[PDB]
Amino acid sequence: MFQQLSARLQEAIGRLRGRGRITEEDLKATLREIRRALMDADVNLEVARDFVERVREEALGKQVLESLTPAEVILATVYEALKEALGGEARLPVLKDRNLWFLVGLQGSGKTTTAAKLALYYKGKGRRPLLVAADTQRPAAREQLRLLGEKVGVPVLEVMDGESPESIRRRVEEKARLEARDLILVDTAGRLQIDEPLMGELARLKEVLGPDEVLLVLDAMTGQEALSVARAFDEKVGVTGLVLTKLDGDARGGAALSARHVTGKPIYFAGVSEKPEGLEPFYPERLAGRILGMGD
Ligand SMILES: [Cl-]
Ligand SMILES: [Cl-]
Ligand SMILES: [Mn+2]
Repeated sequence: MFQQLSARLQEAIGRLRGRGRITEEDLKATLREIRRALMDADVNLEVARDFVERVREEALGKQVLESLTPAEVILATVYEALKEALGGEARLPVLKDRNLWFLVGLQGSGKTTTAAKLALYYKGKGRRPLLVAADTQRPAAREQLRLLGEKVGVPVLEVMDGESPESIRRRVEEKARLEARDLILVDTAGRLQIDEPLMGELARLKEVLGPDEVLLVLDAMTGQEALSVARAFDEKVGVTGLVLTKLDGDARGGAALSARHVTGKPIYFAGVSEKPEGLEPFYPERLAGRILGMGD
């Protein structure tokens, strides 16, 4: 993702090289070019205007009009604004002695494989995770998680067809006690579309299990729809953080750049490949650098 935006931002910066000091009108032209690059990447007008305004303020504060290398000043201020847009500092869910987290999202989001990859990540960090396959309607969805848990070496409790939330809670508590589990990852039902009956189920399960995090998994390649999905889950269930999958796919890029501003939720993890280790903690500064051609 973000190949076109990357090329357009780098080109806007590059057009400032080899010209000496620039004028106020030159600076305004570059700012318009940056806003256009963002909007072509499907960033909305409000988000893009705010971004450019931050670039303008910071560049003026760094003396851009007096610099012999204004391209470098713009590079630095775009880098900071991108790093800010994407979340600022890297963030992860808080671990306490015991933890129960939901994963929520649509079928095509990579939610179930994300649950397994998260479990593997945390097992490698010394946690003792339990996966819970919580689709009370679809046995195949539960079996998919069983098999992935087997592959990553993490136990899986599967709910029963039509099992009540209270029964799920009892069985999860029992297994977690017998197996000394300290991180419970509940993979909730995935559907192709949002559904009143489904949202009512997720909200009820949340009341009964009391998760401390609700992680919404979104396929980043779905564009502005991902922010609409995020709004629906946050309104009907309540979300604490995001996981963006398929960030390596061919797509424009603005969900990720538009998420802090629009949703107020941190992006915790990024899916950057299909390998079992392809899910990594999200680092806003490293994505910002890579968009601008810096680093790896
Ligand atoms: Cl479906
Ligand atoms: Cl999605
Ligand atoms: Mn209720």
